[PDB]
Amino acid sequence: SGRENLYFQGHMDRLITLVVSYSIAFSIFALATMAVVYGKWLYYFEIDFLNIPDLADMTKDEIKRNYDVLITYLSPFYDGALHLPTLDMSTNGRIRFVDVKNILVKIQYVMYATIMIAVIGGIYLLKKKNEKFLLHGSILTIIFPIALMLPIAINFEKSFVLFHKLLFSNDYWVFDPEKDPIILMLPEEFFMHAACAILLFILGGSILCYSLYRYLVKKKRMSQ
Ligand SMILES: CCCCCCCC/C=C\CCCCCCCC(=O)OC[C@H](O)CO
Ligand SMILES: CCCCCCCC/C=C\CCCCCCCC(=O)OC[C@H](O)CO
Ligand SMILES: CCCCCCCC/C=C\CCCCCCCC(=O)OC[C@H](O)CO
Ligand SMILES: CCCCCCCC/C=C\CCCCCCCC(=O)OC[C@H](O)CO
Repeated sequence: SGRENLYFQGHMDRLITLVVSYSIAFSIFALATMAVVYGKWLYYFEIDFLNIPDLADMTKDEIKRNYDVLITYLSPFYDGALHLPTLDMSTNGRIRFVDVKNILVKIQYVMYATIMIAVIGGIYLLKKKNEKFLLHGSILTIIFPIALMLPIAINFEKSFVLFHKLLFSNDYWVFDPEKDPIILMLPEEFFMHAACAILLFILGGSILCYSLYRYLVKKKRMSQ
């Protein structure tokens, strides 16, 4: 009965490596996203770099406290509404930031799931002297954030319509600086730089996981 019982098991660890490697890819993507979204140093740098005080007709102290309040609001543990210290906000502006908050709690929710599956299924594979999930995952974390960008290559303007309508509850509403002046201290350059910082953290994440794959496999070879 052994023949038929390892044809099954070999295809099992092959699948488990797949689920674990994809779980590591998303876990690193979500961790990097959370580090940049809730990190303050990048935006604090953009204040002087992009001259946000003159962009928004605000002082630096006002920009930072309004930003600090926004990031506190986007945490999944703050149940209160968004109250900017010195800025007005329209009904559609509050709707937009609840949309932004909702994807973050969605990403974190799935992140906690993938982290557990990656570490639980990962030690099951390490107990079996199998390390390729640290290698398969390593390349998969580089490939995950970019597979989300693939629709851009088919149609640039059109597939940004798809992202916008999957995330946001108001199709047609745009930020009016008179009614939602926080838009003037969130320039487009900050969001692109933030996306680059996410991939930077993702790239660094795959390196350490690849380094772990090679640390494990060299010890495994120096044993046999
Ligand atoms: C040695 C094996 C490691 C096992 C032990 C560590 C396992 C956790 C793994 C990564 C850290 C993830 C921590 C959870 C990140 C919280 C998500 C988050 O930061 O959101 C909260 C808030 O919005 C922002 O301040
Ligand atoms: C997209 C790449 C990921 C970037 C990582 C995020 C880092 C930003 C930090 C906190 C969120 C700030 C609140 C988000 C503000 C959204 C404003 C908006 O809705 O877009 C502008 C609108 O299209 C014009 O009218
Ligand atoms: C290498 C790229 C890595 C991909 C990383 C993508 C992560 C997206 C997931 C959550 C973002 C949550 C915050 C959503 C903020 C979007 C607001 C926005 O994009 O508006 C900017 C606009 O272009 C000017 O105003
Ligand atoms: C079992 C597989 C082990 C694989 C080993 C690779 C682990 C990758 C760890 C970090 C890279 C992601 C970069 C994210 C930078 C730190 C993320 C973080 O934990 O901070 C969250 C933030 O502080 C919330 O407020």
